[PDB]
Amino acid sequence: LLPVKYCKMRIFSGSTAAAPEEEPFEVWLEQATEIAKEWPIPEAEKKRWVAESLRGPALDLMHIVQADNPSISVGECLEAFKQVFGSTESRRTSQVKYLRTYQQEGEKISAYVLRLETLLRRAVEKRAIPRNIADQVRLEQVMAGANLGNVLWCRLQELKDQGPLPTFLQLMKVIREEEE
Amino acid sequence: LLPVKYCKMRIFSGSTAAAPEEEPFEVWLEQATEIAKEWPIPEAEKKRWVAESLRGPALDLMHIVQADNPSISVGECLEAFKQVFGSTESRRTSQVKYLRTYQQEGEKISAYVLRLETLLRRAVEKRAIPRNIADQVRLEQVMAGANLGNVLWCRLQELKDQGPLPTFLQLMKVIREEEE
Amino acid sequence: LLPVKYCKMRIFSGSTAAAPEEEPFEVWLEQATEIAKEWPIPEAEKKRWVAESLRGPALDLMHIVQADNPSISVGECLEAFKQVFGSTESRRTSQVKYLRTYQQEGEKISAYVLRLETLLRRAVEKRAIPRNIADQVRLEQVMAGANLGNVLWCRLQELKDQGPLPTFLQLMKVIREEEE
Amino acid sequence: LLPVKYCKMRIFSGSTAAAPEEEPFEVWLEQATEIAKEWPIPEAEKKRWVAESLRGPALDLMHIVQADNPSISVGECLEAFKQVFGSTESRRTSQVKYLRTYQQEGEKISAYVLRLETLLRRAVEKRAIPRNIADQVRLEQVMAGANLGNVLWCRLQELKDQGPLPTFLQLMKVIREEEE
Amino acid sequence: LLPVKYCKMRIFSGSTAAAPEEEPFEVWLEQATEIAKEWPIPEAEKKRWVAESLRGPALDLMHIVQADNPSISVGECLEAFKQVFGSTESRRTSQVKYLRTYQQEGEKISAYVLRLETLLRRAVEKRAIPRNIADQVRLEQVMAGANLGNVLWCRLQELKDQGPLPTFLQLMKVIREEEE
Repeated sequence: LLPVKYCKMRIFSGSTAAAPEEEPFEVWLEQATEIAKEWPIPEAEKKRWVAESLRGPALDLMHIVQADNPSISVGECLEAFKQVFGSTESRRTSQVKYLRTYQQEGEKISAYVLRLETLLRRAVEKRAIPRNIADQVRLEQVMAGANLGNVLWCRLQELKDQGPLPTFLQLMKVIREEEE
Repeated sequence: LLPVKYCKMRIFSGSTAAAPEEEPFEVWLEQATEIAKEWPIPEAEKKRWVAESLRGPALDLMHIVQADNPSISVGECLEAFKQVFGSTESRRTSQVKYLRTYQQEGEKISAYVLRLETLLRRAVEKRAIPRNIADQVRLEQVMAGANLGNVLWCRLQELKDQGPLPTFLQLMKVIREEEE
Repeated sequence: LLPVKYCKMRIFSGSTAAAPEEEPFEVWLEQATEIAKEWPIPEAEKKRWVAESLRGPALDLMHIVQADNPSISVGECLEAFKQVFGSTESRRTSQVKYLRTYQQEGEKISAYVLRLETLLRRAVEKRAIPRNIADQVRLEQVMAGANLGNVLWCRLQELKDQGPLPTFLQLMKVIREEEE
Repeated sequence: LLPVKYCKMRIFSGSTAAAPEEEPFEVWLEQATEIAKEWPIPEAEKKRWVAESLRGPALDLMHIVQADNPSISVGECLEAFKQVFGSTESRRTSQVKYLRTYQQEGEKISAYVLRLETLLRRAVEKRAIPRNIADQVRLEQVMAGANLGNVLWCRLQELKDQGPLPTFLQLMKVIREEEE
Repeated sequence: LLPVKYCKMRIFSGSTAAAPEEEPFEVWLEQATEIAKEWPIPEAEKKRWVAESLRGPALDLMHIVQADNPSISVGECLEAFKQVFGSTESRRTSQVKYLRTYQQEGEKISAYVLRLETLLRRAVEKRAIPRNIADQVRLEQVMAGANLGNVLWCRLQELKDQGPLPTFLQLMKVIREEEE
């Protein structure tokens, strides 16, 4: 036979002693929600294919939750996982971490705005930023936090004046022209 | 022709000092009973699929058991594995191990109460605790074994006197709201 | 699409710096003898599937042994592997290692008689014990080897005196009852 | 039970603290562009298999880009990846890196000219070296940067004086005839 | 719905600092020549399955070789790999490297004679040693290069005087019996 390419199931544990093959919880929750919502197979199998992706403390929770209610849906199992493992960030601490992110790692301007944007996305899920200015606070924090050249600095400020508040892909296209 | 998303076998070994990817026995027995009862495959291949999850002392038991009776069923193999490796606990010993279990130096309180809830389920399956007092022995064992940061100590002492005591998911909802 | 469990080939090497993913030779020899004896495929292709389980020094032995004789059987290759890598136990080191093996460090008595039984199979295949008394030397070595009290000793001695010499499974059943 | 030969998905992550399994981005982009262009599967499942090769910061860029515009093509995702992680060399910096690259302590002459040729290809793709003299700057940089042992310096000076100019494989044939 | 066995593709890299999974080149070339000769698919598929076995410097050679001539066959690619990485040794150098090879400072005598026998096969393929004296040079080179002592020295010199000299497997049996 011709060779097989394959992807591992992403495994989650909740353990503080996390292995290199174990993901952070949000990555696993995307896989688990795909199994719950998008796979064609019955919920009596979807319970099992979620459990196969768990080991250690997080697998114990799958047992605890089914012991409390054998009739539970997979979606409601994931609500229990969200309840337990969903992050402890406050509005204050998400805002501080978003504002005190500052190109320290020698990043390109494009790489810095990628890292920053992960925290901005988080802050917008917490509603810690108004969605109607999420683009403005991106420009603000990039212009505060990045070692800009003037030719890009004035181009961002022109877009800020004109009203085309960049989406992340628009801000990237604008950064592409000056960074290349 | 395309990548197949495929899943890790749950390895077991029976050694005290097990490797980081090797499961506790109860989790392995759940996999092995699925191979025994549920898979469509012929029984000569069921033995193969059981044995290819074993390593070290547990694989040696499979060899011993097969050598004394080549005609043995996979069900009677798993009865031998239960009879060797299965948990030995009783009413008094399970209550003691539960009540003796305190918060370890590296544990966050939310992780400790999750670990502790597994021990409570163990004790309830041994009929060592009546389910109708499980909430009491949660709050009390948490308060006896963990440090509670003074502010959560007051909140759990309030809840202990409140009347309607927390279920585990609600207790975690509270404990996460103090982990922030 | 739907995931299923993959089973990794058990690679062997004979290297002194053995990797965690490399089995001890006896485990590999079971896999290789299965490929030799049980697989339906032609012997030229059996040589290939045996070779794909080897790397480093043990793969070089496959090349050396084929270079001496291209017509060689897989069985004769495995005789060369047994010669080179199989353990050098004598009828006096097997007996001493067996008889010197006590229960240790607070092992479960069941886990001890399992550990002990692996050495008794080693000694019986060396014919370093008469097969017709293997159960006798097992009972005696357990009674000498396991630190004990209570009726367990009395029950084993009763079975020894009565004449119903236990199989390993019957011995294990009795040991669990007094271990719990 | 017959084994299939398998090939692992080359994972990428974009962290500067990269793990030993993770490729440089240029190799990952060759896999990702195969998925985008060649595989017969619909774009939703193409996006899934591209994303399933990612871990950490690179996966965060995929999530950001899909959230910022769900209508985006796979090719447009890869354009975002090219911008963020693709190396921004210049005619100045590439010429410097090429000419600066001398033979390390451990490199044999063939291993050195192989490493060196990768940097020459890099520089030629930026038009930093005219293709019609690429071979000239190869032989010259070999002589400038190699610690050619005694008679190798004499032989390479005769080869710089050859007349017609070697392609890389012809230069390798010559170097390998000397190498002992 | 079927669980499956997996064999790892033998990755090669050509770095002198080779990682623990990575083969010596001659073993990789045996895999790549299987892909070139024996697999039924077109040359475009063959090129891909060869490239997906390569990592680091050796993958860069595959890019260089294809970029010079996209019309190249996989057979001609493997000739370029043989030329760059495949060993070139003369009769003088193969004789010297066999004779200069002593027991390594932490090595066992049994591992040494197996390591040494690989170098004898190498030297016989260069026609650097006549096959009809290979046994003589095995005993002499073991005795010259190993930290021998005790009745092993006596038994080996006895075997040198015996008339018909050991085969490799018989010499290993003797050295293993003294290893105990």
